Amino acid sequence: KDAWEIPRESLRLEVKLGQGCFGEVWMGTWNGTTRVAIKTLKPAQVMKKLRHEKLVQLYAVVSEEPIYIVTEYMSKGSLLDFLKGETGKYLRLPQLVDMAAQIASGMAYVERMNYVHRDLRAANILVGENLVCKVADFPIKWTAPEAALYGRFTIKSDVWSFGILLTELTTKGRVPYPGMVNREVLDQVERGYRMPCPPECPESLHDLMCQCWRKEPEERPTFEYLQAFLEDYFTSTEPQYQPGENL
Ligand SMILES: O=S(=O)(Nc1ccccn1)c1ccc(/N=C/c2c(O)[nH]c3ccc4ncsc4c23)cc1
Repeated sequence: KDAWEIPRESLRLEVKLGQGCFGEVWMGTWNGTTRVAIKTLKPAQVMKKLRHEKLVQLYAVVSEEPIYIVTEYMSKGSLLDFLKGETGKYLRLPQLVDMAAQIASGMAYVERMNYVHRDLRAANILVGENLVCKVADFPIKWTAPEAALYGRFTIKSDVWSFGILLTELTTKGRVPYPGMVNREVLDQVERGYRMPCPPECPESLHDLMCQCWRKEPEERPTFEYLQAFLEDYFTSTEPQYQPGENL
């Protein structure tokens, strides 16, 4: 084994927080002092080589079935649930952009570490205290055409999903391509269809999404660009922003 292995006895699963397939997620205490999250799996790790403030941190692992993966605890759960919850209705464009910046900053690290996530979506972003967001869990509606058809997943197919994730943020959690089943989405997107600008969303934020959805993967911006554009959005791109009714 490796230095990531711990004894199961050192773990204390208390509350169940997630009903999942091929597993479940539990909250608990580690070494009696640390609050942790434990993901159990039912009958390799890129999470060991990756470390960043905007990626959910691995703490330890029981590699003997029952398998337990111990990670840092994110107190508000999934970004999708957070957006569709009681507070999401109060999120305005400034908090939504800042959340996008944290995800972009996590993805920039993945990018310069030369890895690919393959399933970037609000469901896989975890929220913590203080609107902290972290990427986790390293689906056609979020997958780039070349990836969903030919299995060509690169950092640039993640950039595509990042754009869809922006539509999730600016709609407060709505599903992409409303009213469309998977087959019509793939058929229309191949013919050049792109989701329009969500209501009350500035055109400059939609312009960024369209950049993420360019057919040519190399023409799509990097996460480093995306991070800087969004961190600086209200000064350099939309200095005259004014809160509207629902954003
Ligand atoms: O309050 S809740 O809304 N629901 C509930 C449900 C039951 C009791 C109380 N509350 C919530 C949901 C998830 C959550 N956190 C989960 C994770 C975490 O803390 N670290 C993780 C690392 C990986 C990972 N992969 C799938 S989940 C997950 C998590 C925290 C609170």
